[PDB]
Amino acid sequence: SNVVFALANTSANYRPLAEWFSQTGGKEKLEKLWNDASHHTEKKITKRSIMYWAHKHAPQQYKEIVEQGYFSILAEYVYSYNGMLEHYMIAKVIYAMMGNKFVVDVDSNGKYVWFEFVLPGQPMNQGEIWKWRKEVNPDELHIYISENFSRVMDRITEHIKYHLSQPHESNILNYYKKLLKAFERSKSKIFNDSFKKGVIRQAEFLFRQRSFIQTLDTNPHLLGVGNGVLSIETIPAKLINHFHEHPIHQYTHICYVPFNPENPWTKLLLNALQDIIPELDARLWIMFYLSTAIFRGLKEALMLLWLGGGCNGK
Amino acid sequence: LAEVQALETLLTRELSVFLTEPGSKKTNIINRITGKTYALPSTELLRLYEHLEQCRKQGALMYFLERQGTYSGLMLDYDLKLNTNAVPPLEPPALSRLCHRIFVHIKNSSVLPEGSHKIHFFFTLKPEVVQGKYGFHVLIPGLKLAASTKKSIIGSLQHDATVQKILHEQGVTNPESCLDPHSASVPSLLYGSSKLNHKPYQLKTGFELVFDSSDPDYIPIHQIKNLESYNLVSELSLTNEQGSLVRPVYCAAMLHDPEARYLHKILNLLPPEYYVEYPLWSNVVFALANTSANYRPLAEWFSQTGGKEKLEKLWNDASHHTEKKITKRSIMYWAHKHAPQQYKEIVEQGYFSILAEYVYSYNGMLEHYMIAKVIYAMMGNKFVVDVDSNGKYVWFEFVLPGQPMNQGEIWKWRKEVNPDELHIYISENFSRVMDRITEHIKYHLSQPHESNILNYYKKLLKAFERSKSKIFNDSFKKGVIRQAEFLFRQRSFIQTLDTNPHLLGVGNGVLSIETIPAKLINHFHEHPIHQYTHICYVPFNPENPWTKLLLNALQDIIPELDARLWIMFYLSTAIFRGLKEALMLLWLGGGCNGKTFLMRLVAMVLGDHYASKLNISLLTSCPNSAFMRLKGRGYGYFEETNKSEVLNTSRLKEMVNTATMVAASNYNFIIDTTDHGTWRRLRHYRSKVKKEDPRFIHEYIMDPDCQNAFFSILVYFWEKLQKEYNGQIKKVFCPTIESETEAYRKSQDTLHRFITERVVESPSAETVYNLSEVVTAYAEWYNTNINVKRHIALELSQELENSVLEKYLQWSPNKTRILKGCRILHKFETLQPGESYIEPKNKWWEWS
Repeated sequence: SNVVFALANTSANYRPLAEWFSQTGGKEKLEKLWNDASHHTEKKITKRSIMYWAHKHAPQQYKEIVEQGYFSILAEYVYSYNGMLEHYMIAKVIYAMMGNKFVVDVDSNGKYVWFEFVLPGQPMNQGEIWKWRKEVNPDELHIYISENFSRVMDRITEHIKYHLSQPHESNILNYYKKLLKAFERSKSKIFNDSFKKGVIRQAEFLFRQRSFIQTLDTNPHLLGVGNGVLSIETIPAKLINHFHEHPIHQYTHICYVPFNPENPWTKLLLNALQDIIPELDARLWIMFYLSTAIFRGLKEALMLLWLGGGCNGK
Repeated sequence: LAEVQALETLLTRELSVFLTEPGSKKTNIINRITGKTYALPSTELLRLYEHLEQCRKQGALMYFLERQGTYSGLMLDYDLKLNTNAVPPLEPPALSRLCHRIFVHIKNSSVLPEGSHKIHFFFTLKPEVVQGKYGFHVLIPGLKLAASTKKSIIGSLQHDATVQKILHEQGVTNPESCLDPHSASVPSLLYGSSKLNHKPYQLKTGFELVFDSSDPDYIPIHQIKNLESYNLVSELSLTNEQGSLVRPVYCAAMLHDPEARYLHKILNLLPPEYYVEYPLWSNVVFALANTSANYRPLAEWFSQTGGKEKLEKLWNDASHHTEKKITKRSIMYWAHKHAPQQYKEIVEQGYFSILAEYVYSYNGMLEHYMIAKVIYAMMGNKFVVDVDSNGKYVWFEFVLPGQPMNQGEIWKWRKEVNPDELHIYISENFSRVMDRITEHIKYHLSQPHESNILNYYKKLLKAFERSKSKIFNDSFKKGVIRQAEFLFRQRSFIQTLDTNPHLLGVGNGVLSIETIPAKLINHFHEHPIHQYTHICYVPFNPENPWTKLLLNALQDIIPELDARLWIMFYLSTAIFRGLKEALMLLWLGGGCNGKTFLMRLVAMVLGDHYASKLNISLLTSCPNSAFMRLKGRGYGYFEETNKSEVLNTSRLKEMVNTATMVAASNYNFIIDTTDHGTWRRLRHYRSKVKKEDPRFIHEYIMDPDCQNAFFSILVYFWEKLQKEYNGQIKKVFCPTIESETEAYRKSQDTLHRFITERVVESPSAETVYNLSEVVTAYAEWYNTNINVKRHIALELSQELENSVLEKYLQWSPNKTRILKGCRILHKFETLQPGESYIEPKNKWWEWS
């Protein structure tokens, strides 16, 4: 089901559905046909789910096809227009490059704020590990335009130099020579500050989400913990420790939940918070109400008063 | 152009003195472009011909006709249907034989003079075949013939077997019926002239025929060799007698003014399938009423199943124009659905034509305004701008289903700080038109042209390829957006945004309650609205489980007399945004009743355009924020349970006089003291019950389907109100509300108590009750009934005048406020004779 709501944004999704799920076994999708054309739903996961479902199960072929598509987009953009490259096509290749790492949205004052997804191999603050962080300027994107885009620029240059040393007539040789000269002139522009600022302000229209600010932490069943994302939708804790489409921003640096242990510290806490108060039939409603503080809203409307004791566990 | 300027000066300064009246017989020259008719003497005809000839040699647009009158040269108009779309060869031998046959008929008319005479034949040809349709004119301008003789010669020529053969061998499929039998009488185009659309027929070949009466079998026909040496407008003219080549031989006796711009509407106006119009005849004409010359498009549009001037209605005898209705953007919506492919073809052709004219005007350099002009031609029907409050040019974008939503702004304009979709469209889809222009230029490169033409096209191609990558520049695109901020102006979009009260925004689209039933506009529209509700999602008006349980748990849980429906009717018209009744509901009663369900549900199903949380300090504490929160809204409420018995004035005179105010407070009478004048516009109701039903106040209020069903039944009750009793003032009387109202009214609301109780309406009784007598009676009743306090007679008289007794108060010529048709009750006094005090078996939601 997850793949078909992920590519339900495709207008003709039935053809990829029959292409991928009629696969050993399969047996014509076991004769379900999307469970006889199941009804769509609300804003579920997107193509970033299939984007993420590679890169750790078959990373080599996935990396090869993404590099080939990268080179294909850049080759189309340097072949339609002779040698010069400018802001929007660099922005387009950048959006193809990290469409699953950066978003941008307008929040209050008409300005565009960038949100960056973080990875373990990145300088975080304490606990933003799989959550969107707010950047006043996308510093990582500027760095990636300056350094990592130069690899694809050198790939384009190597392809041009390979096409130059081929046996055809001198007119195509002269066309490739002037194409190489103009592309070499336009190659150093990706290191320019004004060019990179233009590329960023052009990609602000490409990384746009427009459902990000107003749906940021409206989901009450999600917690930003130091290990990542804690989901309490299921009966056990989920502890999302990978890429996800849950668009939360705020976090907690100390939660770090490794499920429920039975080590010395949790046993000490269990012996400390109770067994000092004489409770009747294991009376535990007090800390039971001290739970459900991980729920955001839309709950019961009780209030607890604990004005009792001088030097207690108050 | 110089020669056009010269012709303009000749016509206006000099030949104006020869202007003829419409239908004048003296007319010899007609300028169908200026609509002017002239009788030019031979001297001034020649001067005209010199100017027209100079204009012809420079390819200038001319539409001059000469009138043949009763005695002039012969013209033959051939309208050919061809085998193919190839220009027929029409080489000299075929045309030579045509001349001979034409001459045989002239000779057979018996009108030729004796002796030796030259007559010249000229063949002018339609420049191209269009759908197998082709044409030529045969001009014999020098051979001066009677109109009757021309008609006779034309009659004979139609039946000529040799002519039919020649035409057949040229590929003509209508050789029997291609010669216009009115060739003798029609006004004849001057050489170089033609319907501005038609490219002027071109002179291919001319022939000199010599006839000699003494030697009738010798009829030499030879091509004329030095045609270019002569003034061809002059020589080819049927009415000219002062040609150099053509010497007379005397025989015996409008375009709907497109101005190269308005062709777009007539191209997109023919292949709509709106040929039958029961309401659409007014619709299209009010759509294109923005054009002052709309009569010609109206006449062109009507002429397509018959109608006969719509049974001689003639726009209902020239119907005038009114306030601004739907606009030009509707006709592209009236296209693109009946026939989308031809609409897309002509629209892309228009885009390519605009960009090609801008490229060819300024060779390769594309600047901001040309890009903005093509962009405005691209989505003039999707983006608007305005200068709303601070001088900023805010943008509004129309949305379509194939688009990233917000949640439910699906057919309404959304405010955009930057036109992100326009920024995408400038680089992505406009590059397709860039490739179209480059492929057109490269197609023109692969043509057998001369060297300088190829050099000009090569430098144009290199300049355009240099300028093609500029559409991806962020600075250039920012300048293009800033330039298009002037083309995309609307001048009234912000001012008229939510002004329409008969129209609302819903999750499905736009709900129109202008008509008796709900419309639910779920397509393109010209209504300029921005505010929306994200949880209405109007599901028409069904009978499913959710609406059934809503109707079951909504009514028949509160008591009513004869199924009183006033509470839902006043809870209806909250979807009305202005100009409603000035009432104010008092639902102060109950603590565990359906108030927190029903009133908060009316609040919740509706959205930002009205959801009012005015608190007690905003209604009782001593236009900053009083009804600024009610500005442009249609629902207000004051849900309060914090006790705080407070004042019952300083606001409600202007708070009710777009409101539908509902006041919810504690069961006890919190707000109590008000006088008359703003007294009848307050209705009180108390919930009798509080099954308690605690489940419905928590979880099904937030259920989207329950809110959809509740909006559906609110629309149902609005429709019922405008069907049965249009207006809350003349609503069918219900004794519960009025009594509960009077209950509060009597309950310390006002002196009402004495006003109608101690004071009795005894018409017959002619007892005189002075104002001071009423004041003393009020003092005695208050002292013996409620409490002891000193009284001031003046203010009591002022309060008594403003009370309900203004009906019994008369400003007679005696000029007094005494009573004449009422009676009073003293202590232990009762009513006297002649004195008066002052369920369907089916469901409840059906018609009553």
